[PDB]
Formats: sequence, structure tokens, C-alpha cells
Amino acid sequence: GMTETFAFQAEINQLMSLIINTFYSNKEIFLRELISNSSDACDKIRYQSLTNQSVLGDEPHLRIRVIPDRVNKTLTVEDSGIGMTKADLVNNLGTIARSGTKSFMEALEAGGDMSMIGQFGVGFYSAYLVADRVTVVSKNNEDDAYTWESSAGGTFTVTSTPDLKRGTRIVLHLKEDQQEYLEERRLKDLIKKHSEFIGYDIELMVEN
Ligand SMILES: CC1(C)CC(=O)c2c(C(F)(F)F)nn(-c3ccc(C(N)=O)c(N[C@H]4CC[C@@H](O)CC4)c3)c2C1
Repeated sequence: GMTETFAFQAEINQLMSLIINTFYSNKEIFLRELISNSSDACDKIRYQSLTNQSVLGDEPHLRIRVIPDRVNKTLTVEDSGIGMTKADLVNNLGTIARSGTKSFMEALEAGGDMSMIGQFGVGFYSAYLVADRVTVVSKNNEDDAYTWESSAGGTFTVTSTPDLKRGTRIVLHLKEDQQEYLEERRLKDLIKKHSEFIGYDIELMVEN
């Protein structure tokens, strides 16, 4: 079969190459980063709802969920936030990814560290510290649900995927050495340590 691939621009490639090919001890920061993006996405739709309450539609509860899958060996971070359009995905948020990436790479070279990734709005890329493949399912009110996928290596795909009423689901396929992010105690301790700074409830899926 045939697949259609988009190419990451130079900046994103440089950042991903750094994240993937360099040893970093504090990989655990990825969770906080993904939860930060979710909280910001909830804020955007919440800001829109202030003038027009119908933007929330059938999904009023603005929530962040952390869901491990021990069978498929994946970690999901989902939200009922603003969501992303085909355009946001195809373009990789365009200028915001390139600007954040140039400034972050600059910060790193000048004394900044990987833990500061989120301060540059590029925190999503920290997923690549623990994941070998990242799948981003998203749905915005103005568009249909689409799936962004990248195993890095300069390319990504954006496929039409119905259907998540509004928001984003980020599925991380964890690396063999990163299976600790499937353990309940690990995720609990990490989510608790960060929930104190997130203005939305963070749901962790627990093992029955
Ligand atoms: C498009 C991506 C697949 C690839 C990308 O590059 C990238 C970046 C960037 F690096 F650009 F900043 N950030 N980023 C990302 C990742 C999680 C979310 C969330 N869970 O909502 C998100 N929300 C944007 C929705 C649009 C905005 O108006 C407001 C918040 C963005 C992604 C996901």
C-alpha cells in the first residue's frame, strides 16, 4: 500500500535528534509537559466559552486523563480541550513549533536545560524522551477528527480518522527501557506532584 508523508522542517528535526540521541536522566518530565499542553488547550476552549457557551456543546467537563495500556504498552494523555484542525496537524502548528524550537535550542546552548522545554511551548516533543512513536488524535469544533503520527526520522503523517467529541488524545508507544511509565505508583506520584499546579482535574486510569 501507499502512505502520504509530510516532512518536518529543519528546526523540529534538530530538536528531535537532540531529544532522541542524547542521554537525559530526568526523562519523567514528559508527563508534566503533555499535561501542561492539555491544560492550555482546556484554557483556550474555556476562554471561547466565556462569550459563546455553545463552543462546549455536548462536552462541558474540561478534564485531563492519563491512561496506561499494559497490553499494547502505551501511555495515553487525553483532554477535552480546544482540539486541533487538519491544518494545525499538517503544519505542526507552523510558526509556533519553529519559534519555540529555535529559542529552546538557543536556551540549551546558553545554559538552559531540557526540563525548561515547556517554557518555549515545544514541550510536546519531550514525548520522544520515552516514546519511539507518538500518535496524536485530535478533534476541533471547526473540523473533523484527524490523526497525526510520527516515529521521528524527519517525517509525520496526517490521516482522516472519525471519531472523542472535542479535544486531543496523545498515544505514546513507550520505548523498551521506559515501561516504568505503565506502573500505577509511578504515574500516581508524578501526577500528584504536578496536579497542584493544574486548574483541571487529572484522572488516572487505575487497574481493576
Ligand atoms: C501539532 C502537533 C502534532 C505537533 C507539534 O509540533 C505540536 C506543538 C508545538 F511543538 F508546535 F508547539 N504543540 N503541540 C501540541 C500538543 C498537544 C496539545 C494538546 N493536548 O492540546 C496542543 N494543543 C494546542 C492546539 C492548538 C493551539 O491553538 C492551542 C494548544 C498542541 C503539538 C502537536
